[PDB]
Order: sequence, then structure tokens, then C-alpha cells
Amino acid sequence: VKPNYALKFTLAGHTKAVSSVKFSPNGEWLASSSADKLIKIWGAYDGKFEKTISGHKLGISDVAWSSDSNLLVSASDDKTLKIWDVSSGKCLKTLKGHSNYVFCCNFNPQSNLIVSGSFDESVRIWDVKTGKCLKTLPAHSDPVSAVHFNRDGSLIVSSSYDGLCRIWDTASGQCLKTLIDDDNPPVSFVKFSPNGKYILAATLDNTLKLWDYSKGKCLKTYTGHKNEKYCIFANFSVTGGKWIVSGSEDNLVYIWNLQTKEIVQKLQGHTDVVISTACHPTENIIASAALENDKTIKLWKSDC
Ligand SMILES: Clc1ccc(OCCCNc2ncc[nH]2)c(Cl)c1
Repeated sequence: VKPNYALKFTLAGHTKAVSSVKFSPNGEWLASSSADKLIKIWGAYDGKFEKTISGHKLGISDVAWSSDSNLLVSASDDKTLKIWDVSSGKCLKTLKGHSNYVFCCNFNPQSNLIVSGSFDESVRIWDVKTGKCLKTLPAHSDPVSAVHFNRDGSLIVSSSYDGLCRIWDTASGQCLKTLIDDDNPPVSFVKFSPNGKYILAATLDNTLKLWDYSKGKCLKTYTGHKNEKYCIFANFSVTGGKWIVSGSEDNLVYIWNLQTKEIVQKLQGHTDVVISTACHPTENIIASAALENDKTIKLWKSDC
């Protein structure tokens, strides 16, 4: 009914704020991106540093894995995304088209496509093999904070400081849905649930909400943490108990019971804002990463 996540490893190496951490789908690796313009790879189970991947000319806000765990895509302040072959370290493609900072990115499950969101208020859909932009979506009227494909890649969800979450048809580019609550504070993060029936959205009023989007209504609300300034990732934890996991501006990792909405654990250790968390695909392992005054990544493990 409660997990018992405890610190196992602290991963040090980035020289500026860490922006994002993601587990490879095959569970072997952790990738991290940073304001220090670098991507670093780490052992998911031992926390052992593996390699550094370089090339962006400015800081990196996001990194994501392909489904086969062989490629990474990164989103940078240099207005580009880059596709990387992880084993060789080579930049396969540089995706050019955004006219300002690229803030978020993801592969679709088939991993033939990349979606990106930018400060330029647009969402773009890219072809992985050619590196060319397929669609530019006039998605929002403020910076785009997050983009995510659903389980079969037919849908994209985006969020923005303009207070909206929007659902897009991947194939046509048409806006299928706009989610409005009773109010519209900036939306700082969004992603589909594993089954694709729900979306989880963070707003900069210290609140996480679980939405049934097809019915366009809020089902759950998660509070207790602090989130008023940063685009903090949130996760569905599914390997053990069903949790909601998120970072917080009080330097803690918050874990909620998905159903009761109660806080079931708060992980202490970081010394600055926890901007990013990730959940291991098969083991009860959480990765967390923190901002400039901390710079470390932490690996936590629970027995349930
Ligand atoms: Cl001061 C500051 C401000 C922002 C930063 O990273 C961007 C936020 C985290 N990325 C993200 N959230 C959702 C999609 N990508 C960092 Cl590293 C430092």
C-alpha cells in the first residue's frame, strides 16, 4: 500500500543543471541531458557512468529514447534537435526548423517519427530517417512545455504556458481536442497514461491532474508538492504499486497513490529543485535529477 524507495546511487558528472533523465526501454541504461550541453549515459542498475555524447551548441532541455533503445533524440536551446546513434555516439541528423529554444521531444512507439515542442509556440513532427520536418502545428499561443505520443502513435498531446492541453491527430495534424478546466494556469507538463485513456497534466499552481480526455473531464488531483516555476516531469509508476511520481521545487521526489491521491512517500536527498524523474520499465527503480545548485542524478529502489 506504500512503497519504500531508498537511495542506492548518486550519479555525478554534469557541470550544470540536469534537465531530463530517461530509462532506455530495454531497462539497461539511463540517459541524461543538461544545461552543460551534454548527454550522458549511465548503467540503470549500477549507476555506473558509461559515456558522454556531445554536439549541441547550447544547453539541452530534453532527451528521449527510440523504442529499440538504439537511438536518442535531444532538444536544445540552439533551436535544433539531434538524433544520436547511442553506441557510436554519432549525430545522425540535426533537425532544423524551430525559430527558438526546443523544449521537449519524443519518439512515437514505431520510432519512425519524432515530435517536438518549442518556445516558438509550435509543435513539429519529424521523419527520423530523412531528418525533415513533416508537419508544423500552430499548437499554442505560448511556449510548448511538453509533447507525447499515445500508445499506438495515432495521437499527440501537447501542453503550454497558455494554459491549454491539446490532442492532435498524428496523421492529419488536426487538433482533435482542447482541454479547459475551471481555470487555466500555465501547463508545465503533460503525457498519456500507458493505456492511452488518460492524460496527466502539471500546472504551475502546485497541482497535478489526471484527465479522461475522450470525455474531457478531470478525474484525479494530486497536491502537496511545490511547482510554480519549473516544467517538472511526472510519471506513471506501474512496475509495483500504481503510483504517480513527480519532482518538486522543495527538493523532494513526491510519490502519490494514484487512486486515493494520498502522498505515500517523499524522497529526501537532493539539494535543489528536482526537475525530472523517470520510472524503470520493469524494476521498482526511480531516477531523479536536480537543478544548478545540486547537479546530481539519484537512483532509488523500492521492494514494492
Ligand atoms: Cl533554470 C532552468 C530552467 C529549465 C531547465 O530545464 C528545462 C525544464 C526541464 N525540461 C523539460 N520539462 C518538460 C519537457 N522538457 C533547467 Cl536544466 C534549468
